[PDB]
Amino acid sequence: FQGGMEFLVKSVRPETLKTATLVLAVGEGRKLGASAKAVDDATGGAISAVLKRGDLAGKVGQTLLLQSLPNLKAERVLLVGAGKERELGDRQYRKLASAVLSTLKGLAGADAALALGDLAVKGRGAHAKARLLVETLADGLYVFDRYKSQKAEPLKLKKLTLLADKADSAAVEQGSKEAQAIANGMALTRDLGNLPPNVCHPTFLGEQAKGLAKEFKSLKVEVLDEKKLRELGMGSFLAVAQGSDQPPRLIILQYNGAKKDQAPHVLVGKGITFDTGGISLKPGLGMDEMKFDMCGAASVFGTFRAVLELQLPINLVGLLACAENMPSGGATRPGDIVTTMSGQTVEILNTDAEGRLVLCDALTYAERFKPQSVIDIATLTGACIVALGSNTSGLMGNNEALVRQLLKAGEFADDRAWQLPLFDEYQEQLDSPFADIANIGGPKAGTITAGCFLSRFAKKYHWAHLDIAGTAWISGGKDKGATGRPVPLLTQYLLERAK
Amino acid sequence: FQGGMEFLVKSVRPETLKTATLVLAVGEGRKLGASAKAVDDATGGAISAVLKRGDLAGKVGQTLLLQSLPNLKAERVLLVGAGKERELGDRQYRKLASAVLSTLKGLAGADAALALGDLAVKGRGAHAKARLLVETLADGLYVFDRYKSQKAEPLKLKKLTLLADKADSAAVEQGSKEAQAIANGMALTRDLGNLPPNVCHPTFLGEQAKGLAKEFKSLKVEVLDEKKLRELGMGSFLAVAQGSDQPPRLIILQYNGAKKDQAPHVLVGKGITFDTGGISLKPGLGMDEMKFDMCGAASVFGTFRAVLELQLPINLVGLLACAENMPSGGATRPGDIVTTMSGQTVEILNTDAEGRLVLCDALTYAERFKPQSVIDIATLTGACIVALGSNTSGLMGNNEALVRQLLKAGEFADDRAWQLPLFDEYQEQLDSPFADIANIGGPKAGTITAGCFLSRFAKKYHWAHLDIAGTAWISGGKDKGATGRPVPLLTQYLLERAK
Amino acid sequence: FQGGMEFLVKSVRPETLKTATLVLAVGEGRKLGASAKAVDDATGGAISAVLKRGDLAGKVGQTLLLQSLPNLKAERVLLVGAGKERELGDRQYRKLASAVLSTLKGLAGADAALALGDLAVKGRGAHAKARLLVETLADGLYVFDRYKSQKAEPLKLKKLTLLADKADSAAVEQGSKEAQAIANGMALTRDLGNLPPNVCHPTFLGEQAKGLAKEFKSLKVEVLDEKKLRELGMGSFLAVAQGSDQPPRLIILQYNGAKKDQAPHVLVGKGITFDTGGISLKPGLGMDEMKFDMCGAASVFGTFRAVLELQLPINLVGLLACAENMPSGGATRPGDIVTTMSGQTVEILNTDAEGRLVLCDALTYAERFKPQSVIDIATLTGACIVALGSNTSGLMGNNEALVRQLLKAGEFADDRAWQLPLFDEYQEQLDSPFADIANIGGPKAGTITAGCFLSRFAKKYHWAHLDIAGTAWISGGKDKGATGRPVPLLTQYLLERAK
Ligand SMILES: CC(C)C[C@H](NC(=O)[C@@H](O)[C@H](N)Cc1ccccc1)C(=O)O
Ligand SMILES: CC(C)C[C@H](NC(=O)[C@@H](O)[C@H](N)Cc1ccccc1)C(=O)O
Ligand SMILES: CC(C)C[C@H](NC(=O)[C@@H](O)[C@H](N)Cc1ccccc1)C(=O)O
Ligand SMILES: [Mn+2]
Ligand SMILES: [Mn+2]
Ligand SMILES: [Mn+2]
Ligand SMILES: [Mn+2]
Ligand SMILES: [Mn+2]
Ligand SMILES: [Mn+2]
Repeated sequence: FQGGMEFLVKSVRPETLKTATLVLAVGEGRKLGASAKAVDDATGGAISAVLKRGDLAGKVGQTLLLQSLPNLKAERVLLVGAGKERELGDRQYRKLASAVLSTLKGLAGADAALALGDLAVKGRGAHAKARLLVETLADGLYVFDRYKSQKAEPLKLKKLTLLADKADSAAVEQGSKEAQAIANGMALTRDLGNLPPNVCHPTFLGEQAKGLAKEFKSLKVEVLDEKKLRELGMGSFLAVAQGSDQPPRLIILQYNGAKKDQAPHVLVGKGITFDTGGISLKPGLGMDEMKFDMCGAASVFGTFRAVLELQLPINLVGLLACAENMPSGGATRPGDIVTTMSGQTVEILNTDAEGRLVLCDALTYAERFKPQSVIDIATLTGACIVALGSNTSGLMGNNEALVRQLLKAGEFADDRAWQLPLFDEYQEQLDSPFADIANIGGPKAGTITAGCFLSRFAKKYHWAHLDIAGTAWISGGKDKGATGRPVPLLTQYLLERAK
Repeated sequence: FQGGMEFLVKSVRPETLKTATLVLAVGEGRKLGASAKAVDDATGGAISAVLKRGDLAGKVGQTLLLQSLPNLKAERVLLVGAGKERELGDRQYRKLASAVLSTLKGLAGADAALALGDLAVKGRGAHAKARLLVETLADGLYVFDRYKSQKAEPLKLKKLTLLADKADSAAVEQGSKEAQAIANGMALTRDLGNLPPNVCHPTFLGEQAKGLAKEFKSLKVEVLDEKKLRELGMGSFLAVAQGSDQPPRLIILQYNGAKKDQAPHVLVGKGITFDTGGISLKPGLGMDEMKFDMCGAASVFGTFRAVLELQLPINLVGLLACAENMPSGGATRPGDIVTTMSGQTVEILNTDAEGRLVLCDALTYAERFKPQSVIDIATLTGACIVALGSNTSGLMGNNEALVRQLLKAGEFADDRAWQLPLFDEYQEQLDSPFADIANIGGPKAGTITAGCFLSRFAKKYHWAHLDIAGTAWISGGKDKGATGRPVPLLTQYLLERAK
Repeated sequence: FQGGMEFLVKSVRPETLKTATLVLAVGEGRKLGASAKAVDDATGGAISAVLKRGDLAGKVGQTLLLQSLPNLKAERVLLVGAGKERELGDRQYRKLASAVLSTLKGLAGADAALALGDLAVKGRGAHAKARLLVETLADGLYVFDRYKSQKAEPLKLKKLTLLADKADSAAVEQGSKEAQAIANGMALTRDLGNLPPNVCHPTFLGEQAKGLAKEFKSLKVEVLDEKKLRELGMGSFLAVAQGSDQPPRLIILQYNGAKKDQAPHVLVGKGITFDTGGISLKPGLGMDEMKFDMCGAASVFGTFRAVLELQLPINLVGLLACAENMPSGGATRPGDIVTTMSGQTVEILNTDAEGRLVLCDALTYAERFKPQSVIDIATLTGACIVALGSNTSGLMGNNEALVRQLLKAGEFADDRAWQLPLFDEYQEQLDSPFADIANIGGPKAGTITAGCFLSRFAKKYHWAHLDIAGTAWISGGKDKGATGRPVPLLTQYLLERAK
């Protein structure tokens, strides 16, 4: 998705700014903040006169669109309700921004100017509000129509101006710049997740990574095929892949924005391009949504895309463990025992617990980078949706400082996670009479035991695990599709590590 | 269960103490701590001579039983392995204690003396180790054989002596005293949970509370019947009860150990004496375990029993909301709408979400006590077992300080909980087109939305919610039955509030 | 729901009419019909000037709201898109009307004037368009908030004026009058369906019928209790009811608008106020929607309400067979054999096929009225949703002319049905080795065999059967609730019979 929206920050007077649409906030009770009052005064009270008619109650997201008003250079004035509180929460601020965007998308105006600086958002200053506002606007422009014969009508809206006080403009510009890069990374993530699995297979993802290296000269890419995986001894990764006609790929992304002495941060992504379950076959209902089972790997693409645009001074490694999980006459069977890269043997009791089998070999591979943090991202357990639903990612890890850094990043990004414990008592659920580890722990604590399985391959470094099974996509309705989460959390984490 | 084990703390020399069995720890490699070395020296090296034969590797919990040794007044010497580490974890310490207890139960000795003061446990001093050791021993003596025609053979073991240094003896005695009271409360809790539902119905629990008031003059009890519930307007509590022939009971326990000016702590317990699911009937498999669905209420009994024995200087209120959930020609139907005590209307979409319907009316009732904390305890969601398994209780609440106090208490007691978030975004899952609240939130985030439902009745005070669906009992095997959790967490919380 | 919207038909010029909001249609390409052109000319081209800006593409249902325009007496002008075709279909016309209504509901205007006479709708003249438009508007005003503590904000909109040419005004007024009565009947139907089953039980429906007789002196009501049903020998009706604490009711409505020599039309409605399935218990998931299992009976209420308002010259009888289907220690069992009123014995193989057991006794009862048509209406089979979905009712009968009359009525009302065959070959699926009829026919042709069962009680008159299991309510989402169908079909059928 080409994006291309221009976001500008300006400190000019709203009431003399030439624009197709000037956007103003209105509180409940027809109450007017400083910017809206100044525009109203410029029109001679035309805005307060309309509001007195009572059509706009001022609840968050309600709108009233006015045409040409006296003495303004704005062709239209859009009023958006901001509720009755002095301070909006994050959800309300996003809802207001989305309501503005939805109106602007349907207009023929080529630009709009947002005079929303008077809004207050709990716990967020100028930079933090700009981060949320611009990310919501930019990501709200995302369109996936690759396989529609009838394409979307192109938007007339090509430019958005954020009006800010001179004292705040530098922070608003910084927030906008960071949010745009995050949303650009989100768009790549969403594209890859949304692509169907007959197109987006492991080989395709390897070519996508080579494409990203053509676009960004600071990125180096290596794509390893099944011969190299066998050379490296990644027996559990290969066990997942062997049932499919599609070969697996381990994609290595490397970006060196800091000095050679700075240890890298490693992102490990689950790239299961389609998960049938294998011989442990899934039910048919909703199985199409397993095209999103590579969204962990896609979020590594997207985080790299944001970091490469921002040119952050950090050293970053991405490992995308990509395979397709299929039934066949040569597929892995329940009860197979394999030897992982690490040398630990694994009894594969259920071939639908396959993401942890490609991830564990990638976690062993990650040791060579002498990393200062390793984060894996995976659409890993249905149990995580039972535990935390569709709006909060599960988070687990072996280092409290890293876990806290990721939680803090998710809070700032409003792309939240929540820690679940890896108490040693859970580990015995993975005991196998036949191997070093079983790949399932039974019906109890499923998100945790999956994290426990992964932890056995991450003991040599500081590691965390994001289970995005609930947050990586929307299952149904008009908005079915990949979300791009957790690119905002991950990019925020890296922004903080880059300071 | 009458208990009756005598726990004594003494500071005498182990090698001259008259006892049926002297218990000593042995490390891996036949290594001997200070107490064991002193006993060995007293026997002229008889213990190190035996250990040299190699039968006891010294792994945690392994045992070797010796008879009469030279120059000792101990009739027997029990060696128990303590592993290879300088410091045991909590799990290892419990395992060692249980191994000792299992051996002693099978001997004809009338007492045993534990010379285990040399063991180190990570993060635990004398008092904290005594708390864990004595609770494990005392609770390990629990027996439920009420309906067995062949009763357990009575134990010969009637006395346990803990040997401690003079400088540690006061802390060991304090820990022992507190642990015994906790285990006594646990025994009452376990008895009530284990009793079958044709015996332990709401009326029976009301009589149990009157029995507890006869035993403890500091306790006052009121038992409210269905006429009083209707007078109070508890429409959702009554909706759960109406399908059953057994009438409901709201049991009120009050203990005033502090001055009248000290606001009380309120414990609210789910007392569903059997949960068939109602019209939303449960499957038959394992449904017998729903006799444990009153374990939340039973843990309020048990916590009171511990507090009453210890005479803690706190003001404590217990509210046990007791009903039986049955199908019948007059039972509540899916789609019924009722008015709670609070005035909020609830659409009962699923009659198997019944615990929250008796709890919410009890939470409204709790307002009259002007409490400084309100904790409800409930075997509330199967989703909590998916999220946190059988060993960690789910914890939710509306006050961060209270939540942290409960987590800290569970850590100290080794009866741990884990917080799940009540983010406002989850609340919309309870939206009903027909009432103020629906009683279910769907397949996503089931433990959280149950907590969200309860939170709507707890806004007037500091409140937390413990979902013990996984921790309140053991489902199968030789040890099937109620655990008594979370009496240790709750009593520890109150001990800390009483300082 | 009190309704109360005033619908007026006027033939005045739109451009001089005083109104809070004047509504005009705009075609794709900014094309203007006669009324819209006349208003535009009155403003000096202000409307075409705005449209030239391009914000309103003119797709069906899109809107653009203007404030005060030059030389108009309308405070606001609402433009609504009408698409690119010369003629709208029924669905498009409804969508346009709903879009207008949704906008008007959010404005503070006390009235609105619709200048939509220039719209063409395929196959519909002035009267038929008014029927669809006014029914959509009036039914779109329905609100059910009985058990919400926070009530809906009252609408400012209290009056809608339909502008029509003088030559069309009589037909528009007639269509409006009929549509308002249909929507008023729909509102009663929807209220009863939406009421929860602990409130809306058979006794309650009997009192509702007495209430309707207080409002309409032309209506006579008799309510028969279980003693009378037993006297009449309705063994299958009583078999359904016996498991519940709620007694059954047979409600008889009689309206004599024609001469005594005119044979009556009889409407028979399934009034199962809640369907648990009985001993053949339903699964828990979605079972709350069985509060809509009395929507057949509710549609008889609603059709009577429309006929009574219109004072149609017909003789009409309503039979509401009302019971609650519950499990209990006295409930009917699978394998029970009962004797129906007709004397035919029925083997009740499945207690969840209960609607046909109350209907068949009511169909025998209907014989006494010497009817010229008998129509039963029932939320009868899940198979009907498999066959015809949620938008088309299933229709079956023993008389081709009656079936065709009902199909024609559903087409005119845009509340369509579709015939399924009652070929004699299907009848053998109801053979029982033990009784005259089994109450189920197995997994094949479930909607048809239910109709076949009913047909065995309707041989003495011209009879049809509407299976509204899919059309009587909306299952989920924001708009969950009763629809009021098939009141429009039934009232249209009676309007045609009254000519
Ligand atoms: C076999 C089980 C122990 C593990 C299993 N996990 C998987 O199948 C993963 O590979 C799935 N990719 C997890 C998943 C399933 C449905 C929706 C979102 C995410 C699961 O059922 O969660
Ligand atoms: C209907 C659902 C929203 C809620 C439902 N909860 C219940 O049935 C509770 O009343 C049960 N007492 C919860 C439970 C079930 C099995 C094992 C332990 C605990 C559940 O399935 O968890
Ligand atoms: C037992 C079967 C032969 C008949 C059975 N019918 C019923 O249960 C009716 O009483 C139901 N009221 C039919 C129904 C079910 C679900 C949604 C809408 C309507 C059915 O399953 O359709
Ligand atoms: Mn899988
Ligand atoms: Mn998977
Ligand atoms: Mn239940
Ligand atoms: Mn329960
Ligand atoms: Mn049924
Ligand atoms: Mn039914």
